[PDB]
Amino acid sequence: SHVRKIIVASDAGMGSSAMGAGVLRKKIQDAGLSQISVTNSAINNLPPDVDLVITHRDLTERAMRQVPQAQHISLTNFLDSGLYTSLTERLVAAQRH
Repeated sequence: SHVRKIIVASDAGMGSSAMGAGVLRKKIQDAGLSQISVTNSAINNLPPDVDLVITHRDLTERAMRQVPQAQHISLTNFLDSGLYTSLTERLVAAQRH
């Protein structure tokens, strides 16, 4: 049971989800974590095997519901680089640990 799956979800999963996914994905690849996979999809579609779910706070309630047993991270803004940076550092820390 290793956390390696990160998926971003949204209302339609065809807008903000695309950018969130790309940035996170790039950082993960840069960190040499080829073992971690990144994809995006609509909220209505989230595999129960997902370990990490990243969505906008306005829809985090929904994702939690589908899988309240999963780990959810809430965002505030689409380009909130500060939050993205913090989250990335954290995941890296959790990866080693």
